[PDB]
Amino acid sequence: TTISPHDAQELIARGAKLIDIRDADEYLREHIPEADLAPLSVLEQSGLPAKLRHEQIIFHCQAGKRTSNNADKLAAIAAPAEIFLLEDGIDGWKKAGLPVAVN
Repeated sequence: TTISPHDAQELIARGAKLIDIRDADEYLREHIPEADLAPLSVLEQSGLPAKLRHEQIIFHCQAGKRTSNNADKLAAIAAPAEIFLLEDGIDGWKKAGLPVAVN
């Protein structure tokens, strides 16, 4: 399931984890302040660490592509949580007028 930036905000206000699956260089250039960084490649190797587990987990990437194309991997990595993909990624978050942190 995809989730709008505004609906994601409401879930984050109730403790949902927002996980940025991009690389550190991308994150450092521009990220969502509420997000926790966990690059997809690291998640594929060693799994989701316990500190990033929650009843609700929202993954995001740049523009929706990496989340859409790895939906089955992400579904397993965060199981058995309720899992969402941020619609249009951080680009979507920006377009909705929600805050980002730029280097």
